[PDB]
Amino acid sequence: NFVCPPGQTFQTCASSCPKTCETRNKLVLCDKKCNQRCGCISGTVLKSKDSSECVHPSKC
Repeated sequence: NFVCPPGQTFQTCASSCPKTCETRNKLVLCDKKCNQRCGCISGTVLKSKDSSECVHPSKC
């Protein structure tokens, strides 16, 4: 099995280079690689450098 934390969803293509309020540029965890793990909602960003809940750029 494989489950995220709150604010993040499973994605087939999502590198271990997570997006946060710092980035906000990608509408996926990251894009330089396709890792089949979890990753923020498509529109959010992992609050901080390594939080556990993804917020939108509009909130950030």
